[PDB]
Amino acid sequence: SAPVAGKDFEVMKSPQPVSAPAGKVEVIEFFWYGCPHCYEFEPTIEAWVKKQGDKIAFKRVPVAFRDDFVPHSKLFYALAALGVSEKVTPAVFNAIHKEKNYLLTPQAQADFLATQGVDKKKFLDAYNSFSVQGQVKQSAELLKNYNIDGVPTIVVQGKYKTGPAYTNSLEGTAQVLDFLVKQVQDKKL
Repeated sequence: SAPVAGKDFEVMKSPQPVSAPAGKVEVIEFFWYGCPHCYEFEPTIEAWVKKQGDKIAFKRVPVAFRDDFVPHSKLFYALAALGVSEKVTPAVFNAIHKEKNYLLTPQAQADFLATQGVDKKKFLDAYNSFSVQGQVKQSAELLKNYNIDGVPTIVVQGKYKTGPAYTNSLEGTAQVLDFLVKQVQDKKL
């Protein structure tokens, strides 16, 4: 059955500006390294994004629901600043969820990433950079702008939100996302 508006996805009363160009559908994944659903969803969203390719503009935004997890948002943007996000991120998820290493401090992050081939000094310089600080503050602003209260949350074209909170299953989130993107492409949404 086709997804329904209000149950399987939410039409934001205040849509946000989309960064994707014309011809591409913007897809934003609000996630948290420590959220088990986000870890469980990673392979699904990765494959789906790669399959879509030039049809979408995918980005992730880290979420720090409490102050304790701001270091995870700094980690996200620090890995991006170093250009090693795609490579070491699976090890980051594994460290948090399977090795009981929650990577909650810059030092623990640096040590672990050192075991993954990342120079401690370069990573810490990125972690404490003003640019990463600004990106983290911006990610909090976006959490507010999109009215995100849970993760993982998928936002399509800055207007339609979905996720396991709406679909009760990660597969359901994927199916709704694919539907939403295709609806936007056909100009039906």
